[PDB]
Amino acid sequence: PPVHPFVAPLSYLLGTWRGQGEGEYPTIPSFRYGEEIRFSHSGKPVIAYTQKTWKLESGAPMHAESGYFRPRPDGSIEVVIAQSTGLVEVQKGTYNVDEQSIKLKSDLVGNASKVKEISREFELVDGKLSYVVRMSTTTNPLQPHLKAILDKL
Amino acid sequence: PPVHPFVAPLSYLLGTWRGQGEGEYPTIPSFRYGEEIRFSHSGKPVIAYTQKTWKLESGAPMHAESGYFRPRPDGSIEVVIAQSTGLVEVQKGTYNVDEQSIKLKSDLVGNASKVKEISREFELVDGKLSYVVRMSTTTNPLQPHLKAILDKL
Repeated sequence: PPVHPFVAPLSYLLGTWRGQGEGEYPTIPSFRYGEEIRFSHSGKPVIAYTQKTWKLESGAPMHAESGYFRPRPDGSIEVVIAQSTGLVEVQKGTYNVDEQSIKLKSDLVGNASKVKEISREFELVDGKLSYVVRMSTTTNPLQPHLKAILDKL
Repeated sequence: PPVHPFVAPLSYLLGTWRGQGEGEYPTIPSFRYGEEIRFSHSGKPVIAYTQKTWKLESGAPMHAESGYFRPRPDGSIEVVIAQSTGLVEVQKGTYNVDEQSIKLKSDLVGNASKVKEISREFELVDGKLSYVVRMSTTTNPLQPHLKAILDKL
């Protein structure tokens, strides 16, 4: 099916991406991971998102998540994500065409023991997909948690 | 990877399923749809769930959803789902081995304009996967909304 007019401004996402990232937070020791993401569509004003991570040396599976990106022509966007760990997120924010960036903050984080808010920011940088994920808890204010850079396959 | 011991009691789900269903509710006219579901795993205590629906005559895409099933040896289970329409659900309940059934009710429905609670019940019937989805709103109590039967491919 053809790309929906609401999806067209984000068409640069469509395809499969692979790279690596790093995680850290006050309570845990820092770690590295591999990551793969696929963005796809079926002609609706929605982009399907699927993701997995693994251990670098062995390729041993770690986590996975999936969901849907819903952009609108005013530059607003909502994103819904379910994670393999048992969490859900409702993310809202904006995308910027000239910068090829997407900036999101959580309206809701569901079924979490400690996590309060999550922010997710994407940017296309020299054709590579970069992101930063920040997270808060009741006692730790919103701060860096994950960052990764992926090449388009 | 081998099937995790927490996933083994639900191994009957693993694979791809295709069939059809019917939807209805006080406010909307009744309708029919085709449906496909895949359940898969990566050796963790988690089953990945992906689903799509279409119009029967043409195969024209309608909706999609995805998420994760997390069963535990005491017979409890939690399920997280993100939908293409922009909703999320946290589902909790129980599974029964002798009946090959799973019964879930929502802890949370996120980003919904009208929906308050959702229940989802699965049963394997002569090797076919059946479900019923019930839904409530502020003014409509929990009641039938979707039902489908799918054959294992």
